[PDB]
Amino acid sequence: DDTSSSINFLTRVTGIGPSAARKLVDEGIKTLEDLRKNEDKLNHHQRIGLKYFEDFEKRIPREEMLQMQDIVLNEVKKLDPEYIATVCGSFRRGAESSGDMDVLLTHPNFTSESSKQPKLLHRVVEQLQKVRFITDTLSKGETKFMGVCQLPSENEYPHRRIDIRLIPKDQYYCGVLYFTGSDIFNKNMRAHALEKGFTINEYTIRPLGVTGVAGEPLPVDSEQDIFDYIQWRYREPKDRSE
Repeated sequence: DDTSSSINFLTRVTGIGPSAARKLVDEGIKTLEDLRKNEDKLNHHQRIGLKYFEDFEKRIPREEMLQMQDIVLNEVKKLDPEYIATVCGSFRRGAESSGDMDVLLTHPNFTSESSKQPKLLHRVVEQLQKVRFITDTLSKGETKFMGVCQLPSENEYPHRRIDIRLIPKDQYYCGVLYFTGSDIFNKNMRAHALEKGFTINEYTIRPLGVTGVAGEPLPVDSEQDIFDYIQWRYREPKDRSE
């Protein structure tokens, strides 16, 4: 229906999922003039999404990502040069434009054994907000932050989505690799490993055993190591299309 048409639209709102879009249509909330008017029935996230509906439909150009990643790397370095920050996504692969920013972050103090340190992530969010790069928050957990940022003007940029994830240092590389993609690439490399007697997921790489259902993480200090384990020439992110 021209109304099903409505759920389609809604769901284009960050924060607004289906079940969630369904109901607002029962409340008779379809256009977003509807929504604007009715902030009271939306959560913080949905509201933020609504707030930058437009801006969020815009794609990010490399030049912008470049600058964005520098603010981010620069600032985290100031807090503690021992922090490792990596901007992933197609961007890392050379992409000419992007849809949002995905920052993977880590620290040697934080390992999968530790597993418990929000301040580690909060400290940086805070610093980014203080710099005024991060302008809003959608949601913010102990290990993941979803928000909005904006390059500063001097005279305007649209608001963009940014995500910061804090991963244990011991799973960081698998993670970066993983979030680096592409999808196919990932698929192709998992396939191979397997052929090599290993199973790789976004956090680990473990040797298989007989019967299959086997494991025990091998240490990884770099992306290179994963490729060594299955003995593949290392592929620079740029050669990661498939």
